[PDB]
Amino acid sequence: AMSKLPENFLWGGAVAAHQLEGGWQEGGKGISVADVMTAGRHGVAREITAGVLEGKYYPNHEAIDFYHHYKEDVKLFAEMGFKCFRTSIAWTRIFPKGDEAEPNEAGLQFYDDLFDECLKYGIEPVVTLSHFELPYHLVTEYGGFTNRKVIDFFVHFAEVCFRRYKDKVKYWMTFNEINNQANYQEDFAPFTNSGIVYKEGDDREAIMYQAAHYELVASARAVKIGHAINPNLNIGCMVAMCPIYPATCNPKDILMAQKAMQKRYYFADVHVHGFYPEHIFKYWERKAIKVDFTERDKKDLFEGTVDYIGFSYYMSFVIDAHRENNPYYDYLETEDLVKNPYVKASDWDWQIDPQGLRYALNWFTDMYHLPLFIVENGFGAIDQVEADGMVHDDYRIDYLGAHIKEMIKAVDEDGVELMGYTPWGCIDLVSAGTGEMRKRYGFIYVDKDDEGKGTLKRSPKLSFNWYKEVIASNGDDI
Repeated sequence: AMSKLPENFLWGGAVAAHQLEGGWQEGGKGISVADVMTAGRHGVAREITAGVLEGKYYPNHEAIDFYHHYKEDVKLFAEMGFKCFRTSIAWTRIFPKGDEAEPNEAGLQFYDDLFDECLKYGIEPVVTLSHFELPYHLVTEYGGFTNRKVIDFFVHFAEVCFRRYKDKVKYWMTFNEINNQANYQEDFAPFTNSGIVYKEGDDREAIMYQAAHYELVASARAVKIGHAINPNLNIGCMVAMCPIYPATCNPKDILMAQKAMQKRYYFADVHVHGFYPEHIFKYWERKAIKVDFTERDKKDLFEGTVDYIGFSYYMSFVIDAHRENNPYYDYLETEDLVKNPYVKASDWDWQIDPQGLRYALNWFTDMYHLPLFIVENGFGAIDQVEADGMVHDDYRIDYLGAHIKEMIKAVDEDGVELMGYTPWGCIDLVSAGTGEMRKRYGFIYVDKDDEGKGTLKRSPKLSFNWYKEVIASNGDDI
């Protein structure tokens, strides 16, 4: 009487350092890109300031103070019975500026301490190396990942981590949601993925492709050094998977969707196959995009392919061919997408499409034939604390449950290889897109609001014991 998922299935929860740690200057930690992004809300972008200003509010400076409370928080993960815990190693804790010859021992010791605590409860760390938090010094001094020299800085950082934690961390990924910057029309993705600050007159698209290239090379180099240090390390990529559906069976919509997925997911082709799709090269030729791309990069990419594909899944998109003056079927994430009339959406307009997770699992499997890891899934919503002192987040339970059902079908009916599942923001943390506390994801409520007020007390939500039971039954009872 076995369950539909494997016994060793990696149930857990996922966060990122800059979103929860706080202690932004503790232990000599340097200023990161997250440290110069002000709070926003749905409809208003976060302000990216030229540094830490006096009149501005930076929610990531303090976040939820996990840096100090992690022992208590990890205890809560263990109560739910996490098999793993996904977080990032704050680049700026190890290399405050990014270009130092030696790593920061206080920073390395903190993660030794964090990882040890997880392992005390049998929780396997899962580590993302870059998660929207590169050293701001790299942005100002080198222009972020628009500079080839930054590749080496990243690989040095990676090597240091691989060496330090080679016997503590089994599962690694290189660049969080590396493909977000396919949307180069807005400032968020290029800043957070790549430390790109645009000036007037910039060819935003060309710059993005150059930075993406350097990151793909850096990823490949990091895969090679990690495996050289310990061949048993599982090192994956991380892509934001938003399936793009054609609006209708009009052949033009069909081609738009195919070409859009090509543009949004070519990163995965490079991570997995070790070379660029020819359609990318043709596109660059057409747009007169020039990329510094050497024979050595070519070799590195081919030799540094990943062991597995980590991905986030929250929603699906729809595209059509309505946009005029688009004879080459270019993809603009901010203009070509339309709403799906067959689904509901969150209060932040994120479409709710659990079945799309099954499509995504199959798409990755059919294209790449690698094991997969759902390393983010979540429902960001306003929570209210009931009279009983608990959030009765049945809406969050319903969302997660619906996706778990589909992922189990993908394993059980479709045969996809799925390593595990870590819901995003398992403890309430500072949101990425908007920098909000009110957009809550957690099984654990944290008392901190968007004016920075609150005790920071942790309290289990209704979803807390729900998920505990999910894990205990290995998904048999949802």
